[PDB]
Amino acid sequence: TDLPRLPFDNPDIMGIAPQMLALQKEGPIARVGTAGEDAWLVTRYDEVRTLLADRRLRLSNPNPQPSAKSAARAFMVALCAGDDHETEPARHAQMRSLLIPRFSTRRLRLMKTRIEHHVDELLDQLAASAPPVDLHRVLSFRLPTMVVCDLLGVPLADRERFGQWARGTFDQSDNEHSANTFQQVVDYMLELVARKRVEPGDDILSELIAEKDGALSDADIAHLGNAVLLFGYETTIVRIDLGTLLLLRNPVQRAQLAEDPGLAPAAVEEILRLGVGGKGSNALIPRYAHGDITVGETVIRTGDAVMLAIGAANYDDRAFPDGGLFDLTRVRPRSHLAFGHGARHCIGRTLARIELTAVFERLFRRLPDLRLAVPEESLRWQEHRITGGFDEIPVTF
Ligand code: HEM
Ligand SMILES: CC1(C)C[C@H]2C=C(C(=O)O)[C@@H]3COC(=O)[C@]4(CO4)[C@]23C1
Repeated sequence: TDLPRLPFDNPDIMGIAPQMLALQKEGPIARVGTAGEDAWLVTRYDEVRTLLADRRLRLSNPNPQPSAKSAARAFMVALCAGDDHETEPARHAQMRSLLIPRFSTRRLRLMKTRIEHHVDELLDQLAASAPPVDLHRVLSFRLPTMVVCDLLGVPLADRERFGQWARGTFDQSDNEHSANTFQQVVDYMLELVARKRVEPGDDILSELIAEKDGALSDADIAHLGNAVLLFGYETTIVRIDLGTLLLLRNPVQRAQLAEDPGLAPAAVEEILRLGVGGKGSNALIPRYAHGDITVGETVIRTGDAVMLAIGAANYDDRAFPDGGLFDLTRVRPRSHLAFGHGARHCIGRTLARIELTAVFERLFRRLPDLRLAVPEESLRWQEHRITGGFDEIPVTF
């Protein structure tokens, strides 16, 4: 008997930690230690998907004496309207009601066109530079920040101002830096709201200002803009990096995609399913039980913490034959869990898919000899950030 402790070591730079796969082989649910409270860890696809759809399991903490959290985690939960268990139902319902129509088919069609042209231009710059080049800085970082500038209706140079604010806000290692960064996000968004009130455009805050005949306060609208800014680019950057690394590891699939860019949607779904970095602490969706829930032969009690391992579930052989293999020829693959499921299903997931498809339609056709210029083992996943990620991806081509 040895209680497992999150996070688990991963000897590889990607994939699932061996001890989490070991727990998965034993059963769907295990009690584990963490850096804070003990929690139930759920690692199999069926059970993770069932529990993400169970409304007894919520982001908000119902406990009378809640455990302490990093400033990074507190900001994240607040931005998700989960900081008060008594008001989370109405506040989270309103959050989703106000954000979902900001990603209409009209907006996504226009943005798809601009995204495709932007990747062409980014790759043209990449192709003309002398290697070695940091693919993360010149491609992975630039497309999603471009997209967020578009959603917010601000000049593209603004991304040089806000480009590290998701990383700083979600720095679990430095509470002072987290709060100082979040204050900069807040000041920026409040400036942005005040400008949009006299100079609206075709963008998200303008639409929120017009909403319900202007019934929302500037703080309400800035709060929603902060969620788009801090959730809307950093995780996409990370997926472009992991997708590139994954395709570099599988030359046969890479060659298939270069030959037929019609495989890019299939490649994108495989990248999302398998794209897990380092110790993979960001591939856990945290919850608290607001009522008792049975999972197999285990009772989750009201108040317990639960870690739903979407990364481990996406590797589950029970749901994906040869779950550890990158295969863009899978016939009717199950829907992966990388955008979550149920009440808090990723609001940006169709836009994120459009970005990832535009990149991987083009990347290896435009740069056929692209490859890492450093060993994989030199690539360092940033464990202290909620959103993880690599800081650089040196390439040659
Ligand atoms: C590939 C990139 C992305 C990934 C892997 C991702 C992943 C996720 C996941 C797993 C959740 C569920 C959180 C939970 O269940 O507690 C979530 C929620 C969310 N995502 Fe995404 N996301 C991505 C891109 C985006 C983009 C581009 C946007 C907007 C522009 C966005 C906006 C949101 C918001 C607002 C939520 C909160 C939903 C809620 O709590 O109701 N995300 N995302
Ligand atoms: C709102 C989020 C940014 C989306 C989710 C994806 C993430 C990621 O890919 O890094 C974040 C990691 O931390 C979490 O709690 C998550 C898993 O829910 C995320 C919160």
